[PDB]
Amino acid sequence: XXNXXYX
Ligand SMILES: *[C@@H]1O[C@H](CO)[C@@H](O)[C@H](O)[C@H]1O[C@H]1C[C@](C)(N)[C@H](O)[C@H](C)O1
Ligand SMILES: [Zn+2]
Repeated sequence: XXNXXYX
């Protein structure tokens, strides 16, 4: 990944 969140 590499992006973040949270969903
Ligand atoms: C998510 O990123 C922030 C910014 O670098 C960190 O401070 C944080 O500790 C990090 O969360 C960890 C723990 C978690 C939420 N269980 C996940 O594994 C994420 C990817 O990494
Ligand atoms: Zn991931």
